[PDB]
Amino acid sequence: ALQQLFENNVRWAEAIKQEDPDFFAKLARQQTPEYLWIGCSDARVPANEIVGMLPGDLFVHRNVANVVLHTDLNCLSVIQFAVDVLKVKHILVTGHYGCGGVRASLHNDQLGLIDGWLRSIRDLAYEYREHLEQLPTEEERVDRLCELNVIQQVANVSHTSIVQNAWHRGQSLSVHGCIYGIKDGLWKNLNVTVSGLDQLPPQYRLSPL
Ligand SMILES: [Zn+2]
Repeated sequence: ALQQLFENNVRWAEAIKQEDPDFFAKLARQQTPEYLWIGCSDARVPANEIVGMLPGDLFVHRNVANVVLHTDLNCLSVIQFAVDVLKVKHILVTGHYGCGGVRASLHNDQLGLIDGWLRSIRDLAYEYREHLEQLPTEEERVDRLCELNVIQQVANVSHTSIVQNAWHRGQSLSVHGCIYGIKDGLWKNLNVTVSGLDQLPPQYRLSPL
């Protein structure tokens, strides 16, 4: 039944209105998050809770294994809305350890549609086959690939014309790579932050319009 969810909602809404009766009314007027979160759909990685944000703070995209593709208008439209319309200052690319999407990309079972979605991670596993091979346990290979994935996705976001054109017009915008431990609740910085055009390889730089 959906009863408990409806009941949780009515209790939550009422609790907030008791502490601040204008809470939702004020929020509903203007959307002004400083952050966009790009993360995995995994139920164990809820964005707001992990970084203690409130409704209104965090624009969110979640997909399988937090993949960013330059032909995917789903993720790209979230980025473009965030960057062009909301003018978020930060894009938080957050992958996590023990990601099943990353895991699936390391094995050879077919999962259907998802197989094509995860292609780019599978590409990552192949380019780093040497590195990954020198790690003993599958858990280690998976977790390293989770990190490699995040670092790659940070690159992918920063290479978009969406993000470059924000920089061209002097908009302040940083793309961060973080990784969440589902084993310990800790959200960790991979320290791969990109905040300007000068940090991009020449081959990915696009001229202003
Ligand atoms: Zn995941």
